[PDB]
Amino acid sequence: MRLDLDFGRGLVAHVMLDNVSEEQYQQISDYFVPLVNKPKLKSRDAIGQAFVMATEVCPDANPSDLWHHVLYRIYIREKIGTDPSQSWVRTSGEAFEVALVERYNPVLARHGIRLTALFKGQKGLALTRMGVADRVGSRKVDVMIEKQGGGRSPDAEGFGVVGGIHAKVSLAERVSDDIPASRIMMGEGLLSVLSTLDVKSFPPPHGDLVNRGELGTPDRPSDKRNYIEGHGDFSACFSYNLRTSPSNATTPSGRHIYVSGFSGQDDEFTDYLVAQLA
Amino acid sequence: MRLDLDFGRGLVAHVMLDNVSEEQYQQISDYFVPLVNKPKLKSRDAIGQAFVMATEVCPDANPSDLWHHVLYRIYIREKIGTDPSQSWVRTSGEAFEVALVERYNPVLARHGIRLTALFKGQKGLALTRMGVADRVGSRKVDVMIEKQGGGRSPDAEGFGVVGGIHAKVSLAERVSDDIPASRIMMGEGLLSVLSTLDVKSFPPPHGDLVNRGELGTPDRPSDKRNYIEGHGDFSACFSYNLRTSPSNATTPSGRHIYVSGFSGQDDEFTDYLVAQLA
DNA sequence: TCGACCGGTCG
DNA sequence: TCGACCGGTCG
Repeated sequence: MRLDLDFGRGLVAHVMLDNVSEEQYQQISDYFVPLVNKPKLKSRDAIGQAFVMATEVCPDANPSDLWHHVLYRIYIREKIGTDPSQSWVRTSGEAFEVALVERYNPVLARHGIRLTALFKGQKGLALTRMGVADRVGSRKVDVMIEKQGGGRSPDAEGFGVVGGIHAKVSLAERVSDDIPASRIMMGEGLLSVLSTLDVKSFPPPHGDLVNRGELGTPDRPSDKRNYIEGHGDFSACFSYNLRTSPSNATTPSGRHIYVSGFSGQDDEFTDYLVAQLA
Repeated sequence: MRLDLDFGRGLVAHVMLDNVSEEQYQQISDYFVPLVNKPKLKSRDAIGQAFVMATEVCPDANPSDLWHHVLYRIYIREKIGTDPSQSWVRTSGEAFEVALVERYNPVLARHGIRLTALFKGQKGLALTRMGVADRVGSRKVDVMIEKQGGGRSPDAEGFGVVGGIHAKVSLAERVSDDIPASRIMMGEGLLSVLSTLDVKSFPPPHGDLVNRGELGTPDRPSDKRNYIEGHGDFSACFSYNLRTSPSNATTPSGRHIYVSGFSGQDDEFTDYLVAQLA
């Protein structure tokens, strides 16, 4: 569909939403809008739940576009009683973690693998079990990966730590922060995964609102892409922006950027975890 | 004076702005407002120069409060044709660099010391002369420090690099971005100074707008104070928030947080550079 | 250009 | 809690 946007009159623009019909957009909006200001529903849950829903409604759409052009722009328009943009910052980062855990845990459960979002209070013990407590940048690990009957420092249910996920909606941040603790974890035989929506579009005046992300190409890498393909500073990177350029069949480091949708069951991400941990 | 802050939509809040009169406030406003949208004037220069002006008009006022409760607020109200908050993000960081250089270079010149803000196009050579180019994270340094007849790789006038400043209006967890660069610099025998306005106030409904900063106290440290006093991640820290608690006489790392006003001639910062570089 | 600045939020 | 998320901007 053609999505029409108003940025504060008379600045108006439009952008194409591939594989999203008007009715499908309406469907997603009808689900999401009531949740945005629902009392006692954390917006990380509202957004996370709506993203899982939206990618099921539009399994052929660019998931990053659903996040950026649909959920983001609707949230900004609809959020009440608090600054929409800064609310979005605070709630959407954790929302992505929520969506990851919700989307993947039922598929991973069959394999004894479990993701846990390290919200306030969960991180310290997790980082300790990961062997990177009080290491600079370790706080950038957002989701713990555990496997029953394996891993470091198993809990009472037998789940031990086998990796961590650095979850980032977008990549403007200093990702070099992440590297030392990531390398330490990789050295311990733990998975260190960068999971991202790779969101970035440039708005009017002179931007065309196409959500191309920030990872460049193998032929012309951004510094971020160099971290993965060149330096090998993560075990793998998964981007849910269909416009993200995937790695070549081979990379200098052997580490790859993988690109995928967010709908369905077993995907490149689940099969990656399962194969790594089997 | 009592400041009246327009939070929009008929919402008003108040905060006390010590050692600023209504008349001094108007003087600052009269200088700064016409600069906010002035053609051909970068806002980093508008804000930077207005800060130097404001601290000279109100030398007993809390510099951090002048930045946060006056310049920020006026900028947000007055900026035309572009999102005020995001414009402020993009321009105010560089503005603090501008202000540091403007305020300190006259006094430092008497001792053959010179600051230079590392704006676009300048960083590559500066890092090379520092001996830290192409190291992971080393780009996160803002203002270089040079000494005539000292330092490394002297320029045409004999000024060699002796260190750098990590300049931050506010710390949040963004100061963690500076830690790997800082450790690398100190490892190469360079001065690595954290200079900050230590801005943080909690606006209603989240607090009382008092700009207490994010460094806690020696008895009750924030994680940021631990970076400095515990881990020794910087050569020294200089805060221009009069509410920042200075370090005790001794710290575990031997590194200290110093606190001062901004306007003046010689101060703890210049004394520090002169002593370190003599 | 397009990399990287900051702060209200809310848990 | 007091930590720390993200994106329009602009040089």
